[PDB]
Amino acid sequence: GASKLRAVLEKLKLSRDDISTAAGMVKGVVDHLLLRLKCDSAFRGVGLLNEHVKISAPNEFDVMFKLEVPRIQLEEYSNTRAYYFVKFKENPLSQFLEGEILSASKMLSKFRKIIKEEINDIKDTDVIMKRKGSPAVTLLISEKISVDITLALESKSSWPASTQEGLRIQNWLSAKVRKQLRLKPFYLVPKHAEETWRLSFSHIEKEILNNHGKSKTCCENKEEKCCRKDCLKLMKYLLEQLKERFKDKKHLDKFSSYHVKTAFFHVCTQNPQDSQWDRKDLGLCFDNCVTYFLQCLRTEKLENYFIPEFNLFSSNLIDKRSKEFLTKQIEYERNNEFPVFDE
Ligand SMILES: Cn1ccc(-c2ccc(Cl)c(CNc3nc4[nH]c(Cc5ccccc5)cc(=O)n4n3)c2)n1
Ligand SMILES: [Zn+2]
Repeated sequence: GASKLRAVLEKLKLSRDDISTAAGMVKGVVDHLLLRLKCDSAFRGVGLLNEHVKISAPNEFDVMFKLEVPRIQLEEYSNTRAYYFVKFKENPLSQFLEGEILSASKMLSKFRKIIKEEINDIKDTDVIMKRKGSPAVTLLISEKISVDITLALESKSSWPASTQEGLRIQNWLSAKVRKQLRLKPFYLVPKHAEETWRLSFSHIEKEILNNHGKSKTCCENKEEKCCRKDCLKLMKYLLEQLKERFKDKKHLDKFSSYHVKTAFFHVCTQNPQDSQWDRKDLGLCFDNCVTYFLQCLRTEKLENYFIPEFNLFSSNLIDKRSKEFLTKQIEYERNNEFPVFDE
């Protein structure tokens, strides 16, 4: 229970601090790519959004480039609630226009082109490009260190209608904090469902996790140490280890860490009191996460945290057979003190 889990977490800490010069190298490579991209006309206002994608793989990094687009006209695609076309009312991005719709594909292509020419331009460190919508471009710094650069439109207008009932943090973080978060911009990233774009709130997880308690002083002193971050880390690591166990099969290909995050923040809404995440109760709180996740698999309901009407576990998205397979795997694990945490 709690002791075994804390040992898993200390192991993860020793793994992650594998000389964190990888962070400095990716910082440099990204600062160079941005330095070149801001020269081109189609990419004048590009920037960093603010970052690890895997806990078991401290060499796999993830970075997002924002590109502000004012006076943007969003058109929902076929009742999806999640995908949109980008339109306009001269234009800097006139190069990517196809009719009135803004082509993700043309945009991504000029992006990749600029980045390929500039990685060849750097004759100091070894950087290789691989092409496979999101992630947009994946790069390899010198060996084993991989960086996934994504491109996003940024809109500083109010969030689209589909998110109205979403971000249900009022009982936990507060109504005040929900309102101030919704005043932050929102993002769009290429993703096929068609030149459809998809809503993106990757900047909100950081905001919530850095200020995560109902008490403003949570995790700021000895008496108020909670285990929320640790439970999220263990849920990410649980899914990652199961996916590694079946990497040669497709059984789990359709589950991702964002299913884990969605379920975790639902449990945070369910369990708003800091008293329900006491550090001492790690084993219990984690069990709370697992059970909830299991319940979502069995009921085939996992609402997206921002667009509640979009079901991430809909039968039209993930197979019932995959959902039962992961159900059985997770249940075995919880019944056996999670041996998968051991490689
Ligand atoms: C990566 N993928 C692949 C498909 C989608 C996707 C599918 C449907 C919708 Cl409706 C959306 C809407 N957009 C969206 N949903 C999330 N969920 C979190 C996870 C999270 C939850 C709660 C608090 C913080 C973070 C991260 C994130 O960045 N987003 N972005 C995104 N996403
Ligand atoms: Zn805390």
